[PDB]
Amino acid sequence: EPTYTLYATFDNIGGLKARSPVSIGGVVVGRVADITLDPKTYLPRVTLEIEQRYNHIPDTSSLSIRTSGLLGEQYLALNVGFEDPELGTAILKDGDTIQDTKSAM
Amino acid sequence: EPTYTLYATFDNIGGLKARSPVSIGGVVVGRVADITLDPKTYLPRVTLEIEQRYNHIPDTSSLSIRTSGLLGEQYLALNVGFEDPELGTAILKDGDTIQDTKSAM
Amino acid sequence: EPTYTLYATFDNIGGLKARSPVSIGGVVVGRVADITLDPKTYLPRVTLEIEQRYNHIPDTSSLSIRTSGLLGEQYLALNVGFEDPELGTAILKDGDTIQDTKSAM
Amino acid sequence: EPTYTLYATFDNIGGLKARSPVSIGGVVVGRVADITLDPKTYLPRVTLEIEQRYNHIPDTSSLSIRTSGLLGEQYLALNVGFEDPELGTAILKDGDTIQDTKSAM
Amino acid sequence: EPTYTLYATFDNIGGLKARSPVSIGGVVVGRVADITLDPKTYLPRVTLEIEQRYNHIPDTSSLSIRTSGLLGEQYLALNVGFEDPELGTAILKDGDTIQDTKSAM
Amino acid sequence: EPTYTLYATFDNIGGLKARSPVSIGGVVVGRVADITLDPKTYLPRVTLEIEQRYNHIPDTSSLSIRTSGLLGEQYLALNVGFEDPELGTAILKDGDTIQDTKSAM
Repeated sequence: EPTYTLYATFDNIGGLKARSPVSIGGVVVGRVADITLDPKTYLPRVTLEIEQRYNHIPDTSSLSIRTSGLLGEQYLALNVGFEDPELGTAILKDGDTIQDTKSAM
Repeated sequence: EPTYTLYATFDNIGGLKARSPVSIGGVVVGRVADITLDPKTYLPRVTLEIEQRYNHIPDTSSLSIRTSGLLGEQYLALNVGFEDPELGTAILKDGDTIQDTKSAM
Repeated sequence: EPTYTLYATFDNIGGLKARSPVSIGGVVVGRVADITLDPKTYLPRVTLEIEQRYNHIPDTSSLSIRTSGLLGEQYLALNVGFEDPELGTAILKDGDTIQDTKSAM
Repeated sequence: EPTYTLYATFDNIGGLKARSPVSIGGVVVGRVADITLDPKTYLPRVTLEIEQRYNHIPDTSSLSIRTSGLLGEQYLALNVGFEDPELGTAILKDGDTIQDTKSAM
Repeated sequence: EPTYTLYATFDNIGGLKARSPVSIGGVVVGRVADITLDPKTYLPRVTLEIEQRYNHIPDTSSLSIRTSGLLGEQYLALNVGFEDPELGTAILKDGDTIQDTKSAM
Repeated sequence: EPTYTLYATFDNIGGLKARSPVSIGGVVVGRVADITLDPKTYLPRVTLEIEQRYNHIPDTSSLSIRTSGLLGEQYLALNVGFEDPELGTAILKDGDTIQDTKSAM
């Protein structure tokens, strides 16, 4: 499965770990590859590997830390954004950063 | 049990998976066969297998994602729709799509 | 241990199953024998087996789907009805239907 | 341990069973000896065995079905009543009935 | 650990038992040794064993029955009382009673 | 893996114990080394061991007792404080005390 890399900074990653799934409408599209806490900014940075066939995600898209049911595992929900194509059509590409992140409750 | 195939699009399938039950007032009438995320719409599409003896379901029928108790598994609740007697018998058959769906939580 | 059979329609049986107990004020008096979908109404049809020593239950009696504590098993509570004696001797017998039912919400 | 017998009728005994404890301020003083559903009145009747040393319980005392924590066992809580001794000092004795009972929620 | 003995009367001890912990802000400082129901008052009396190194507890101190999380065990929370510096050092010793108690839930 | 030690006072440590993790935005940076009762205040005194690579934490930083999901483990969230740089270089070192703490309620 070919993949591309995205990065995202959160204030709080909760119980998120390496190989946590990334999902759109509940379907897994990717994985967390790495979590490192930046020693300078003390903000956790997440590296994701997204399957190449999910390739048209607007850069206004957001990432959320969520839980499966009441007592299941943490995952990242990627919320596919809107961008008016009449005003430029910025798409997340290999090596891009998702700016809009929502941390563990 | 011989089965027929129905399709349904949701915004979010939650923790629904292959072999999740489909029920009418809590009685199992079929199974989720397959879940795929369409790369064109980024909306999940579900393939269901419904037992052929439940073969007079009106096309007005709807599907809901629900949970068993507070803690338990996700399933699809099929809500049997109104059939106008004045204008004949518009019935789900192998390969039809249920238009009316409601997503997780 | 001789039993008589009664029938009941629910909108929704929740997690009720074959061999779920039937109780009067919390004492087991019977079992669910069978659950199917009625092909005419697509409503769940429950078959119950009641011990023959509990044989003077008024047909005004009702059934409720209930749960043991929080997160325990589903069961049927049979609520023994009031009978106006000036219309009396209206008693549930083998094959009768309990009209007044309350489903799982 | 010498015991005396008390009886109590409830509308609903919930998950109460033979050998369920009877307690005052959470300390076990007794046991359920028997539960029978009266085939005439369809009200559950409980027979208790109370340790003889707990012998001065006013007959205005009440019995409650309660649960240990959120998900533990059912028990009977005996709430020790008031009786003005200047107006007669009726005490529960061997073979007496507790009139004031509170059923499972 | 050498211990000293304290007593305490509650209305209701809930699911407290022998070996239930006694704590100060969540740190274990002793154990429940014994629970007896006094047949004269029908109020539970608790015998506690407190570690001798916690030996300057003011007699104004109170005890609470509490639960660990939503699901877990009952324990006694000892709330360290105010000591008036103007009127000397009124301190719990072996065999003393804590007057100020608060019962289950 | 070299660590430095910090100290912290709580009113109530809940179910926090030795080896409970310390986290910054959900990433483990350390461990609780020890919990005792301070003999002077009878308040819980917590010893923490933080990995030496996380060595520029402002002393305005706070600690909170938190739980993983609903009914999971207690841990300490270290909240990295704002520092007015015109009073800067006020940095937590081996042996320092975190003043700003939030207990289990």
